[PDB]
Formats: sequence, structure tokens, C-alpha cells
Amino acid sequence: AQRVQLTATVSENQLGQRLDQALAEMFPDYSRSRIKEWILDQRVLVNGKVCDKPKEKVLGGEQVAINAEIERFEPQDIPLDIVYEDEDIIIINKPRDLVVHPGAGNPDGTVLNALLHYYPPIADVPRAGIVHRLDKDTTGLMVVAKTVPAQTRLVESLQ
RNA sequence: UGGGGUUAGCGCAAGCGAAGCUCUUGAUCGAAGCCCCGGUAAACGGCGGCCGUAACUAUAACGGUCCUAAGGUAGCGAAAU
Repeated sequence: AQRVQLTATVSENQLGQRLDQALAEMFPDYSRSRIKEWILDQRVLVNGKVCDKPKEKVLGGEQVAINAEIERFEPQDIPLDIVYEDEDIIIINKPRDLVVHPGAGNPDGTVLNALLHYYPPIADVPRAGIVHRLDKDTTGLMVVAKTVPAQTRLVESLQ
């Protein structure tokens, strides 16, 4: 939650169009659907009045004020079956339903997040030292080099 | 209102031109209707895309977007591609 006021004035080139679009150009960081849900939440004021109809036609000469909240990967505790661990290489047996790289929808609970929790400063190496990808539905051995010179030798070996 | 035709007359003429009549452009009056606003879907109708995730767990529901008003609720799935 990041409660920051957002007030802006609509120009004269948004004539005859709806509410979701008008806030979109003036606020590039937030798109139509993100704007749409907050409109339905009765937390956006137009001309000092709250609106309930996103399909309204607004042209100009209006002061819209959004008074609401706004908002790398947080590590999570995941059980990992360590096979071999030392100062240069890390051999891990990846269990079932565990993806090696988080995406849009899995901020925490992956191999990279678990490795962050397992060793905090592991974020120094790119991609937390993973060299090859593997499907989450498939279990098997995964190799991670602890030190960054080992990263260069490993990627060159696969080439 | 404007213009044209005709002519009592004014002009030794070219022409102009009173009144009346006529033809034509058409200012003001001019509502409905058309749009416009809010409802009306047991009215006619519509409930789709583009990127990426698992879920194929007991029930099939979760994110990020288009220029759309809106993306399928339960029910039942091998269905109409």
C-alpha cells in the first residue's frame, strides 16, 4: 500500500471519449483495467463529485483527483533436498511442482526465492547462479555455481 | 425589400420613367419529426480477443492489457470448431 494523491487536469483532445481512457494517457504507469477497478470502488472524484459509471463521456475542463493507494523478489521458505553444497558448486534435487524461475503470478516460493532464503547475498550473481532451465512438473537434479567465475566457465561449456 | 415586362409622361432622338397590372428571388410566424437524456433484455440482441502462470487436486476457476457496455453465474461436461 502506497497512499499517494493523484490529481490532474484533462486536456481538450480527449473529447467525446470514456473515463477509463482519459486517465490512461495522463497516467502512463496505470492502464485502463487498473483504473477501471478503482472507479468502481467509489474512490475517484471528478469535479469534486464521485462517479459510479465508467462509461461516462467527459470532454474537458474537469479536475480529476485520485485519493487511493498505489503499491526484487521476496524470498520464501521452501524445503530443498541438498545433494552437495560447498563454496563453488551447489547440487540440488528439485522436488515436484517447483519452478526454477518465478514469473507473473509466483512472486515467492520458487527455486530462486528459496536460494535467496538459503543464502541471502546470493543475489550478486545473475539469476542467482542458475544456468539451465527445467520444467516445474519434472523433478531432477539442478546445478548452481556458487562463485561468479564458475558462472563464466559453465556457460562457456554449454556453448 | 430586389429585379423584369407594359406605359401617362419627361426627351426634337439615345434613354429615363408616375400609377395600375403581371412574372420572379424570397425576411418574419411555422409544429411535428430527427438528434439528445434516464430507464426498459421473461424486448429484439450480445457475454470476444493479445501476452504470459500453474490447476489438470475434491468442484474448472486465477493475472496484465483492447477502444467494447460487458465479459459466461450455477447448472452439465467428451458436446457444435
